[PDB]
Amino acid sequence: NICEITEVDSTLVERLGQRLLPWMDRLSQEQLNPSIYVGLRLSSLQAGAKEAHYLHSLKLSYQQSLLRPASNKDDNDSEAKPSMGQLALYLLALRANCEFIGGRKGDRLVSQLKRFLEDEKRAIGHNHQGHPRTSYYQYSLGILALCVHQKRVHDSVVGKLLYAVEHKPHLLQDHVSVDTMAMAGMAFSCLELSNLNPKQRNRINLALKRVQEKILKAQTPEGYFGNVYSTPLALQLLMGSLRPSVELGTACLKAKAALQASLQHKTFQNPLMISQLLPVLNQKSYVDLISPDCQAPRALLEPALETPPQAKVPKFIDVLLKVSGISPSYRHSVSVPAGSSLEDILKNAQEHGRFRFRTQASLSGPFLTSVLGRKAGEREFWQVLRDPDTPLQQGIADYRPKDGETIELRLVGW
Ligand code: B12
Ligand SMILES: [Cl-]
Repeated sequence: NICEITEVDSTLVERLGQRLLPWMDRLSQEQLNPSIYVGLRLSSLQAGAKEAHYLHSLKLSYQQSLLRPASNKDDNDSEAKPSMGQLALYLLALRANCEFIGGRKGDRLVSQLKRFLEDEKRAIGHNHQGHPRTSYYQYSLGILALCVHQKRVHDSVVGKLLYAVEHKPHLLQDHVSVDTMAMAGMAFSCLELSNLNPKQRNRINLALKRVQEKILKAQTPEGYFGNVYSTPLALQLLMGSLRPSVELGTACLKAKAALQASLQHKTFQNPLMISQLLPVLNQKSYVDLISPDCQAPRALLEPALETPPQAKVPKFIDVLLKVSGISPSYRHSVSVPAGSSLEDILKNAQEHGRFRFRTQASLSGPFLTSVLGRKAGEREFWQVLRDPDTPLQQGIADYRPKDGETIELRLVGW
């Protein structure tokens, strides 16, 4: 397929996999990541005996956290439960090991996911006013995860996603847009291939064409679909063909070229990003989880085991931190070694000054939730920008500021 990546340098692929490798040893509840496991299984690489151990740890964690103790011992909280979107990714990890969800525990998890989607459908409502409590991204992911296990949702559930894709100047905010379209597209694709909602067949077919149209519309002059980090998900979808056009073929050539050029510059550091990219580089997508091949050999991944000693005096950078959207504005000047993350900078400011911040765990790493005591509310988030007004494309743990940058933390409501 013209949208498939064929010409990748194997040593670049190995380098990407090597970044995932140490995560295979990070087995705590808040570090376990079903997306990383899926990513490796659909790649051309393997982390040996570490993989099965990782999946056993996922099985233990998700099952014990999400299932039972009915009369919960004086708390109603303490454990750090995975979310329902995270449960969907867990269902994808099972498929990646060529398993179907089964037994009583399995049926219980399936019910919890179906209930999540039903609660989301009702939050949307009558089709008009109402957003999901989470996102259309997670809604799409839930449908897809049930679908690859051959579990059906009601026509009305699929209907809310179809409507969201269909109706006018579209619902989707710019940040989520390409990624959500790609994930919606993959759900539709699974539903079409599996014939789970036959009464919606034609509507699903048309929505698939519409998703492709919107993704192409979002191609940047560089050739990314949306941005570099949404390009792997979009290519996961577009490799699934359907409607081959010359416009699509041309778009895909530009996108693969842009993605390849970006890989030459160590662009992908975030494990979750790598996990979405590795399948594309092996001509696979989440839709392949309908009938996975666990018999196909993968190349063994070994660590670097070297680590570069300069024995030097490092270059320093001067950065200005700024906080806006709260009543008294805050600014902080720090000088740090070149290569320090924004997270390091925030920790430095908290240590050597009156800055304070809090994060919560996510599959993408530390998510910024509070700044100077102000926790982000219900439909609010702490947006991270390079001044002026340019939202960053990496989170706090991965963004490495350059000399003389002013970074802004802005409480916004989207
Ligand atoms: C929906 C979404 C959001 C929502 C999430 C809130 C909501 N109502 O759900 C909002 C709008 C708040 C958001 C914010 C941001 N996002 Co966002 N987001 C997504 C999206 C579309 C889906 C995430 C999801 O639900 N995944 C599934 C569930 C099961 O996973 P999860 O880990 O449990 O989900 C949580 C995290 O993803 C977290 N989150 C969302 N975005 C980001 C980004 C980072 C870096 C981290 C650590 C966490 C995080 O919110 C989710 C819980 O609500 C992804 C797309 C993708 N390809 O993954 C982008 C994506 C993860 N976001 C991205 C970015 C860059 C950001 C921001 C840094 C943008 C900015 N400059 O402020 C901020 C985060 C800043 C912060 N406060 O730490 C990038 C990350 C790229 C990279 N190199 O890692 C992605 C890949 C999109 C893209 N193509 O650029 N995001
Ligand atoms: Cl990254």
